[PDB]
Amino acid sequence: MDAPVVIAGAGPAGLMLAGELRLAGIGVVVLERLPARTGESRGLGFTARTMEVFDQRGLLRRFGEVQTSDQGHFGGIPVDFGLLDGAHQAAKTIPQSATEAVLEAWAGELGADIRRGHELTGVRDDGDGVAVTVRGPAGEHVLRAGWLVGCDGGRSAVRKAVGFDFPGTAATREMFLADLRGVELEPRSLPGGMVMVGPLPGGVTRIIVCERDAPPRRRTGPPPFHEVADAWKRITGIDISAAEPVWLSAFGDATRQVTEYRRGRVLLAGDAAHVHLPAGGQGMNAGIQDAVNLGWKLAAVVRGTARADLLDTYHGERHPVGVRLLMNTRAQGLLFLNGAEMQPLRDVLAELTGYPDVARHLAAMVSGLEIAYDVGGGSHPWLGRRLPRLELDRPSSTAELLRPARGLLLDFAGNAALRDRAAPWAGRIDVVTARPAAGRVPGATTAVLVRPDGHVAWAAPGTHADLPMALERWFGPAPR
Amino acid sequence: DAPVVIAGAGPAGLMLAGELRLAGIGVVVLERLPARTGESRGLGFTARTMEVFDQRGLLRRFGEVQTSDQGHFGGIPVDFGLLDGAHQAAKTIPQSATEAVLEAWAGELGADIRRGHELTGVRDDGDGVAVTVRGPAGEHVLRAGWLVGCDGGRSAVRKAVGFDFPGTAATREMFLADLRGVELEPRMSLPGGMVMVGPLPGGVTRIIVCERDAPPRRRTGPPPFHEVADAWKRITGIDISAAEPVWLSAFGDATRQVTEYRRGRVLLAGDAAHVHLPAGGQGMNAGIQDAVNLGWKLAAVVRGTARADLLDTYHGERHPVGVRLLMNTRAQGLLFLNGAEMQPLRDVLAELTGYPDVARHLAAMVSGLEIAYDVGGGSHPWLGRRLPRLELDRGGRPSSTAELLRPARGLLLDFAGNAALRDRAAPWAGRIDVVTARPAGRVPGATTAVLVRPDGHVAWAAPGTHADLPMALERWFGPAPR
Ligand SMILES: Cc1cc2nc3c(=O)[nH]c(=O)nc-3n(C[C@H](O)[C@H](O)[C@H](O)COP(=O)(O)OP(=O)(O)OC[C@H]3O[C@@H](n4cnc5c(N)ncnc54)[C@H](O)[C@@H]3O)c2cc1C
Ligand SMILES: Cc1cc2nc3c(=O)[nH]c(=O)nc-3n(C[C@H](O)[C@H](O)[C@H](O)COP(=O)(O)OP(=O)(O)OC[C@H]3O[C@@H](n4cnc5c(N)ncnc54)[C@H](O)[C@@H]3O)c2cc1C
Repeated sequence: MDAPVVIAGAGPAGLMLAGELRLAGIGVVVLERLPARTGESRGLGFTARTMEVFDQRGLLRRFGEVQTSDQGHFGGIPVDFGLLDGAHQAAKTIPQSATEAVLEAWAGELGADIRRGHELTGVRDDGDGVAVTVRGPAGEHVLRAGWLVGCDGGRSAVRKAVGFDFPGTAATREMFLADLRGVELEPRSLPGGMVMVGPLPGGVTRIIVCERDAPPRRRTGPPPFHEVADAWKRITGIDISAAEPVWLSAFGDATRQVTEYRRGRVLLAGDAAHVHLPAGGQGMNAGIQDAVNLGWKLAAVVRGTARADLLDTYHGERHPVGVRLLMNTRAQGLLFLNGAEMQPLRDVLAELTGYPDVARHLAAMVSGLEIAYDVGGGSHPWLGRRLPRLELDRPSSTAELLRPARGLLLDFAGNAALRDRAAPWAGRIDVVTARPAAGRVPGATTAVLVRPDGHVAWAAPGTHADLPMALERWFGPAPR
Repeated sequence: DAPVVIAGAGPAGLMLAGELRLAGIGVVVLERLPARTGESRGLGFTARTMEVFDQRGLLRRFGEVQTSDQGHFGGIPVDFGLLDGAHQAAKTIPQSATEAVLEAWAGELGADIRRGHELTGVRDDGDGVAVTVRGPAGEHVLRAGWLVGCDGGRSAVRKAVGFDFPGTAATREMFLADLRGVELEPRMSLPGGMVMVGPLPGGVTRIIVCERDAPPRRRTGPPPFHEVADAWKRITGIDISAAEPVWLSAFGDATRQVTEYRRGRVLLAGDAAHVHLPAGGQGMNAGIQDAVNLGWKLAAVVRGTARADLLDTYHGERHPVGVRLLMNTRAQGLLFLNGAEMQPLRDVLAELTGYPDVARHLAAMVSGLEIAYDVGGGSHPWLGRRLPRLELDRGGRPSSTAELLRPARGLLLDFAGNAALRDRAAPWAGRIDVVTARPAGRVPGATTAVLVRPDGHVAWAAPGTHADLPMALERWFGPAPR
């Protein structure tokens, strides 16, 4: 055994997963094909939920001051996100290159074995372990591990070598993205195609080129600038061929998702599990959020404290999130790429987005705060959902207590009787008697059991199963 | 020869002819077809269309009409009951029956309806119109003050005056088949295309075939049934080739609208003015409602009582409505025809329909109750909008605003028995009816009086209208020395 867990890929997903595992004292080897981070800006910022999970690991202070923005929108149609509490899109200026840099520094200091320059070329499941063929700076060797996780992007080697079913719709077009230095472009339903224009920090202009009736090309592959410039000039009639390319990329509208996130001792996360239209503002957030769901569960299984059905909750909870992720990205794409044939439907929708019922509903889709797992029956509003950041009188917060990434039993009523019911699971969770003071708290909530990912598994009152059942379910068997 | 000539005796033509006859305007209607073909086409009509029929006492010519709060937008079910009076009506009554009601009503009102007469040309003589028609005898020329084109989407009148007809061309072809002798279940998202199945009274089944990637075809005749059956089987897997076809037809999704509803002394109404994807449930309702807007205004012009800007309010009011019409049908059409590539958008919208704000909005678009004309400034809720039917205490007799609007003359409703404002409307006596009556209340706020156009829309109301009553009266019912 070279490590309990091997992760292929050091993007946002793999790096977050490595951090989540290391927090739980698990040994993890990360295989990254690239010798360094690309430094691609890609998307700017991340959703409210992603900001919340960073805060749960004390990673927010590492970005400096982030700027919130309730200026959200859906498929080009402007929507107010302030109508739903805390759904504000955030970090609108923080590029993925910076987020990757923060995460890789975080994983490394935690003891992640990040081996850059190593490419996964093969994998077989021994049933009781996984054999991983690797190509590194010396040559081709073989690592073996308890579990393999594929966080190796949309072209995932792991996915193909294990034989995951990857259904969906193929690409119907090609689009261009270009960050440009040296042109004055104004932030804009013309024929020939659609175009988006926006500014970036440091005098950089970001353009999106979606020409009408453009064919989907398999790329290696950064696009040649002149090909992007001619596509642009064909649509807008503005010559930009004398600009300076900061970064160019080509992408398709292909959307696919693995039928199962788990095959034996091999799991998938991020773009490896779900691929979709990159310019939709959800991908990185989905990969980081997949990693936070799986990390503490995979950790418990390795330690042997987990119940036999825990690891399967990764697929159980995250696959529906992925389905809804593809629906969201596909729907927004239609309102974006298609020309005037989609305009009447764009208009009808634009007439509905003023109604606060609609605004809140669309905001919850994008922010990712609508995410609600099935964790059992109960009338409590938090059950299966994220625990919102509460500030506790003890001077700590729920986000701060979740930094070690262990389960929390929060005791608000100072009840000695339920603290004794939790006794067998001592060492697996922390019992914290404190007073909520932030503090959106429903009805007469006296206690709440919080999963390491921040999701509420149980809550008094309003949960069918009682505390010992919820504890056994999410934190494993304990002789009683 | 004729004060007005209408080309076409479908819903738009017949309704307009009736609206003119009510005003005493002599009108000749030209219909190329010797007899009705018997196309059921659509079933039922919208709430607003029901309301305008009630305004002329035409509802009881159908029998009893059945309302339904079960609305739909692009297939997605919507509760129309959340908006008062927006219920779909007559869901069993075919357009052929509605046409038959309107023709008898026109004929009894004195309308000169000439079937077997096809319009072939028109020159606008600056102050008159010369119409060339080929009837039973042969070619002959009619001279008229006004020619209204209600001759359908392939309007000969539109093409002969040179209206601009901008829009989008057809992208596909689709079939309609009224069949007998097949047991077919109504569906509740296939590849190869989509399909609709619905029952029709008389054990007749109605199917819509929309095969994926079918090329648009311009054909004058009906499609052969073997072509509709082979498309159907390609999509569903069910063989219907042994069916008996009542009616077969083929349509495209071309949507165009004339830039101007009026060119000199030639006007357009119905599919002549705006064509779209027939699957939306709006066309006939829009055509009939165009005819109601134009009729009384054109009558005022013929009688020389109209203000010089009244006739242009036909284009002014009905063109934007026609734009909404193309948006509505096209948006809905996308939620029907496109296969699994539209499904994510269908799903999202389906989640929103449950919100009463949304349901009410879509219900207004489809029912026609959203229609609001710019008639002037004011904070009064009814201003420029349709006057809802109000039960009234007429002296000591029960009445209704619908009943009062039957003669198709303007109304000044006095709720508070005020004879001061009853003298402000004195000059326009013989043009409107001043009615002192008491409504239920249903009236918004402290409404004391309301001026109603012959088409049912409120032109002025006290309080909450910037203009004065004499100003509003001059604007809609003509100049009067004072
Ligand atoms: C132009 C653009 C704009 C975007 N904007 C946004 C946005 O605003 N918001 C948002 O949430 N998302 C956005 N995204 C999507 C986001 O960038 C990706 O979804 C995110 O990177 C996915 O994380 P990942 O770790 O799973 O995949 P990856 O980032 O691709 O990480 C995969 C890593 O694994 C490595 N790898 C691949 N194969 C192997 C192998 N065989 N062996 C070893 N290593 C391997 C790769 O080198 C790579 O570094 C955008 C994407 C694009 C292209
Ligand atoms: C399959 C189908 C289903 C539909 N379902 C619905 C529905 O559920 N609800 C709804 O509101 N609408 C529906 N519609 C639309 C509705 O049928 C039309 O919009 C409606 O007929 C428009 O009325 P119109 O008078 O302007 O046109 P038309 O009904 O077509 O009348 C035009 C008349 O002018 C005559 N004409 C043509 N050329 C000449 C000429 N040169 N000289 C003299 N006369 C001429 C024609 O013979 C015809 O009688 C449907 C349409 C189709 C095709």
